[PDB]
Amino acid sequence: EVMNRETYKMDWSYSNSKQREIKTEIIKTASGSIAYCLTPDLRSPNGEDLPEMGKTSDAVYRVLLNGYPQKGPSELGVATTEEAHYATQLAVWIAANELTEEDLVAKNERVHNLMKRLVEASKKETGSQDVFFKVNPVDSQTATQNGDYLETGFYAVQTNAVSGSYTILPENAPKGLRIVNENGEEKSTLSINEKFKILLPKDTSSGNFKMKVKSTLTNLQAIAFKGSEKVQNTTVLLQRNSEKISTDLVVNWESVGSLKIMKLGEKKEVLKGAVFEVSNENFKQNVTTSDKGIAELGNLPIGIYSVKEIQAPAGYVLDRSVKKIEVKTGETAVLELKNENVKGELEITKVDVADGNTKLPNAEFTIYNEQGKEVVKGKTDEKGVAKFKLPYGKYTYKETIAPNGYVINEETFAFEIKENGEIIKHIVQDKKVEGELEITKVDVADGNTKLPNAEFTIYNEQGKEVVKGKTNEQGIAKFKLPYGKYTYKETIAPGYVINEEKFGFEIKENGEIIKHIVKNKK
Ligand SMILES: [Zn+2]
Ligand SMILES: [Zn+2]
Ligand SMILES: [Zn+2]
Ligand SMILES: [Zn+2]
Repeated sequence: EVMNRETYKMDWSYSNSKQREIKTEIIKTASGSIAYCLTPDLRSPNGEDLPEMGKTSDAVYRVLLNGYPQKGPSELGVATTEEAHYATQLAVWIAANELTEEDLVAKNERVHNLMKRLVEASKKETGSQDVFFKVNPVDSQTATQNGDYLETGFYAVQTNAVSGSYTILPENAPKGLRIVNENGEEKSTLSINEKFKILLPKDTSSGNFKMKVKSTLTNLQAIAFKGSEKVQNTTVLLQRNSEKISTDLVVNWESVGSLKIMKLGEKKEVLKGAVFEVSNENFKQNVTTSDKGIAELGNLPIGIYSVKEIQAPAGYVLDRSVKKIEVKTGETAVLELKNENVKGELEITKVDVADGNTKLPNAEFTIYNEQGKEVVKGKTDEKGVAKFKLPYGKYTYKETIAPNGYVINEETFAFEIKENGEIIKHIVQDKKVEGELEITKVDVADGNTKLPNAEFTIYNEQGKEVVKGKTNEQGIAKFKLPYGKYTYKETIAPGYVINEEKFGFEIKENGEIIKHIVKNKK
């Protein structure tokens, strides 16, 4: 920059060593800003292009931050711009080790007061031209749930810059990432005085990513310019931009939920012992249901899980159909399942022991459970069948009313409903009531005298003939007949007249022998 000069009147300080008044001028650049001189021994420039050589010391820098024209005369504690300027130049020379305080003799106490203040500030304050840049916090951060999002805390840019901005550059980050400031405003490029926070949708699988903070900072700096060495070096306080980038900042998170399986029967009741296979890619586990019908799994990575019954409870139907359920971040997905009771049937067919093809109706069977309580009764139909729909478990049954004309069956049978829809078919046999008629034929005069050749004929309740038989020897004629009411009469005489009385009898007990005596005449 080309530099330009302007003189003024002042109560100059005197140097005892140099034996002269210490003077200066106001030096101004082409743009208009005020430059200061770095030594009182060489003259200031007039209309010469001066090249940059670097920076002054931080001590000299601190004088310019605190002095004129950064601050005006009233703020600094002096009366005029000339007094403000002169005290600043003197403090610049003292901080640069070109003059010492004890060598100078002041002629203006306002000027002397300000010079002391600016020199004390160069020694005590800590402002520096080294550009400082840091992102807090420095350690890798973990995002935790807050309603709809997983979120970190706030990050902040610590710097000695006067102004600047920065941009967040995430590497391979998840979908739906948002970056916000403290007012909740969505931004990727922010001012250095703003803080930022990371949001991720809660439904994001566990993971991590790296990000970088890139910034453009503006620092004040006391730039030095190189005189010809017959002409002084100068300084100008200027704003200078500077690019900075952080090291990789890591963000990580963990996304899990739970699954609760509730097991029910046909009516809303708790069910123990149901075993389910909970699975997906990366996971498999068989869980069994508890006292309260509940099976639970925690810490499941979020996503779709398959649920499949592998083993049913005691006396319940197995259902191998697959169920699909989503585990979401922070939440317990509930799966409520009903189960069907195992049901089957007993089919009793009632027949005659002598003939398997003869079916017997109206025979009653009673059914008992494991403990022996009566569960149900039922009679055989027109084809000798009795049907009983029953639930799971072990049972017994007995004949409790015999069919008409049969001896009751005394045995106890057993069966079990194991499998669903099973039909157990049983055959029960029955002994028919059969008996004998024995007619001893004697003469009406002589008792204990035989009569062969006497034929008797036996008729049923309706009156139709059944059997004929002559008297064998000793007057005896045997006839084996089934249950029922009958009548009988003499057909053929043994040289005797026929006894034409119509006798009657009933066979009603098995193995029974009915002994009758008929007598003949002439
Ligand atoms: Zn200060
Ligand atoms: Zn003084
Ligand atoms: Zn640490
Ligand atoms: Zn009863």
